[PDB]
Amino acid sequence: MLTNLVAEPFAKLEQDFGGSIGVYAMDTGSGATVSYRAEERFPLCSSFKGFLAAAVLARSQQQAGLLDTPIRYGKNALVPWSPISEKYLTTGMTVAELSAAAVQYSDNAAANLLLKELGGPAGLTAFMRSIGDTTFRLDRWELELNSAIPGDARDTSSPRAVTESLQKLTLGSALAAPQRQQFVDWLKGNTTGNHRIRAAVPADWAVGDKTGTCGVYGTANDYAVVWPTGRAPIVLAVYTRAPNKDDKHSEAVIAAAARLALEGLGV
Ligand SMILES: Nc1c(-c2nnn[nH]2)cnn1-c1ccc(Cl)cc1Cl
Ligand SMILES: Nc1c(-c2nnn[nH]2)cnn1-c1ccc(Cl)cc1Cl
Ligand SMILES: Nc1c(-c2nnn[nH]2)cnn1-c1ccc(Cl)cc1Cl
Ligand SMILES: Nc1c(-c2nnn[nH]2)cnn1-c1ccc(Cl)cc1Cl
Repeated sequence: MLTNLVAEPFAKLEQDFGGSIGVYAMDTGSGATVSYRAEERFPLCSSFKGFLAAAVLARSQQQAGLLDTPIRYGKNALVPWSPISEKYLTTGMTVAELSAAAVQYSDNAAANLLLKELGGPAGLTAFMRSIGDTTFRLDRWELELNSAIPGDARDTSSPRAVTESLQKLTLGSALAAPQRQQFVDWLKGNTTGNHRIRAAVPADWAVGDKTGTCGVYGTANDYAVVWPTGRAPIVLAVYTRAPNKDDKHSEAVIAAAARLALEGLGV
C-alpha cells in the first residue's frame, strides 16, 4: 500500500514536531491514496470557512441573486482579525464578497455573518451531511471554535473527510458547474497559505487552498486541490495538533507533510 511507503517518515516528522499529524491525499488520476492518522479528528480552526463558502454557493443554486445581495453590519459584528470587513463597515459588502473574504483572508466577521445566514454551525453541519460527509461537525462561532481542546470533538473533522468533501465540491457533482468554478476560484485566490501546501508543490502547479490556525495546542492545518501542469488534480488535507496548550504550530511541518504525501502518491 502507498500508506506503507510513507508511514515511517510521517512518524519521524510528527515526533520531531512534538505532536500529531494527520494527512490524507488522493490522486484523482490513478485513484491512489496516502493515509496517516487520516480518520482521527483534528480541530478545523478557520479551515471550516472553505466549506462555509461552498454552502453559500450551494444555496445560490436555489436562491437566485443570493451572491449579489448587499449585507450591512454593525461594528459589533467586527471580531478580532476582520481585516476586510473592517474596511467596509461604513459601506457594507455583498454575500459573494463576504464569502471571498472568509476564504481568502480568513476574515472572522465575514464568516460569522455568513454562518448566521446559513443557520449557524448546525446549518453548515447539515450542508456537509447533505453531500455525504458524516464526520464534519461545527459547533461554535468565531472565535470560540478555535479552543482546540485535547479530546474535544466539537468543531472537528478528519483529514480523510475533509479531502473527500473537498473533492466532491471542487471536482465532483456536489455543486452545479458555475458554482463549482467559483469555489475553485476563491480557493485559488487564498492569501494565507503561501507557507503551507503551496510551499510543497512545484512553481508551475495551480493551487486552491484554505488554512486554519487555532495556534493553541500546536493546532494548524491546510487543505488544497492542486493541478500538475497538464495532469489530473490531487486533493489533500494536512492537520496538526499537540498535547500542551502552549505548544507552537509549525507551517514548515505542514509543508513537509504535504511533500511526503505527494512523494507517497508518486508525484
Ligand atoms: N491595512 C492595509 C492597507 C493599508 N493601507 N493604508 N492603510 N492600510 C493596505 N493593505 N492593507 C491590508 C493589509 C493586510 C490585510 Cl489582511 C488586508 C489589508 Cl486591506
Ligand atoms: N485559540 C484562539 C482563540 C480562542 N478563543 N477561544 N478559544 N480559542 C482565539 N484566537 N485564537 C488563536 C490563538 C493563536 C493563534 Cl496563532 C490563532 C488563533 Cl485563532
Ligand atoms: N490566525 C488567524 C486565522 C487563520 N486562518 N487561517 N490561518 N490562520 C484566522 N484568524 N486568525 C486570527 C484570530 C485571532 C487573532 Cl487576535 C488574530 C488572528 Cl491572525
Ligand atoms: N491540469 C489541468 C488544468 C489546469 N488548469 N490550470 N492549471 N492546470 C485544467 N485541467 N487540467 C487537466 C489536465 C489534464 C487532465 Cl487528464 C485533467 C485535468 Cl483537470
